[PDB]
Amino acid sequence: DEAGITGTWYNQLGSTFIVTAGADGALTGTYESAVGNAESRYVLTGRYDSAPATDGSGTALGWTVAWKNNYRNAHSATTWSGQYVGGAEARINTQWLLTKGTTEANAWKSTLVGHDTFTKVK
Amino acid sequence: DEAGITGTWYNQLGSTFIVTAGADGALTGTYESAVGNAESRYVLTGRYDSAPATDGSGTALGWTVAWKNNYRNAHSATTWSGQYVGGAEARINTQWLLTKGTTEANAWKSTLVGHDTFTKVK
Amino acid sequence: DEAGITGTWYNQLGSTFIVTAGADGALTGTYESAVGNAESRYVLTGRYDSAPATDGSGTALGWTVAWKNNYRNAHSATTWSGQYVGGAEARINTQWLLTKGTTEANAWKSTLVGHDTFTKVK
Amino acid sequence: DEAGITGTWYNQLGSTFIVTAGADGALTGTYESAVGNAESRYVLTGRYDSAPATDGSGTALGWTVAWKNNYRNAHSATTWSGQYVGGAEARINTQWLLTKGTTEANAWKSTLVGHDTFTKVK
Repeated sequence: DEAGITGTWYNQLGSTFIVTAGADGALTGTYESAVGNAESRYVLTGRYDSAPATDGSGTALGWTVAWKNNYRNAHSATTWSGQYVGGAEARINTQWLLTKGTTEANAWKSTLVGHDTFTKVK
Repeated sequence: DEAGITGTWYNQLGSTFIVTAGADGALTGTYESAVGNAESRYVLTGRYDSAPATDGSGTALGWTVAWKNNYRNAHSATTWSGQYVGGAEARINTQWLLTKGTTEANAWKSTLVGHDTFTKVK
Repeated sequence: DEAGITGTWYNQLGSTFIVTAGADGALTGTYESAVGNAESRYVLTGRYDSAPATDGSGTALGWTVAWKNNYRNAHSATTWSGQYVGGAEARINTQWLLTKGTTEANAWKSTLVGHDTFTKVK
Repeated sequence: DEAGITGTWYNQLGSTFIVTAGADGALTGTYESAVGNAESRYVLTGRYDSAPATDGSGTALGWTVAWKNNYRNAHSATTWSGQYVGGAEARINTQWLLTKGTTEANAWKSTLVGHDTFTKVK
């Protein structure tokens, strides 16, 4: 699904996920969040299953953004874990974990959890 | 925390996380899981906050492993999201999401969640 | 939101959530899952914020089902954590954790995570 | 495990979980959090598997606290999902989801995720 995954994707929040899937299982690109302490593009890297099952199952993948770029630093990182589902209306369905750097006293509230669905349109 | 993070880490399960932190915020290395449908090393990539807060807060980071290598393919990917906490007994405290490729009918049970703590010894 | 929450709700999977919100913050009712190792209704109990903010924010709530009834026992429990959002198309948006009873060796894979959205129609 | 679960438990944060397990699978009691926007005791309710497997597996359970009592209202609810593990050093190992009531604009950051381990001492 190298060609299926490679390109520009948009989630329900209007964030933009620009990704290249490599033959070797690599994901590289940029992420622009429509929400939160973020502006412009941030580097992302990740991995995907480059030899998925042929039984109609989705293709497992994940990637990370650390929320530091030349404009801002939100001292946090989000990882999206999900699967790519091919077809006429292709989707990447994910769950994510956003961890902020905290003191030990505040570590219990370090991590947000959510879910993003990415499509090729929007 | 380039030097602080770079090296070999072990979690509570006895898994081995070998990572290089780049000056640019990159994480690269390999992961060997002591449990599950895995053998030998798997490629990982991720990101960390290369300019963390100086108020005693941890350093946010995350990384991904897709569970395909030359030995096995478990048609799944795990993302760890966490923070590095420096000091005499340095730790990387994480939460993770493991997504398996599934049919649409089974998508509701696609994702496991857990928590791993990594230390420099063990 | 006692009256707002009380009633029959359906999620994206076609599961049926029948709930009574008490004046005291209690949730009681039954859950019928359209998927998984389940049949018929299971007891649920939970809590909601009975004096929510008046700034347009949702109403926080949660509930638990242990997957044992007179028909089956799936040796597991799901907790839904979310908020009720009132209005013409009322919704309860949730994230959930499903823990299975496991041996210590398998504890790392004990917990599934997902997200369900409940509406008054469907 | 009615007798095994019933009693007073403490987590790693120093929070106090006082619970009665009913013959029917009910959990009732109070929770006092050592951290966050909380003081004194809050009502909890939940469910557990009252007929667990006899193969050495843990006992699945979950419970909810809405963070409103006579002292404070943090417009949020936490659900703990986990398993009870009996023996000389009994434990309840959990993962939790804390949802705050939010506006629709802030719904993406409504939910914290964490993990608490409860023991009979501490």
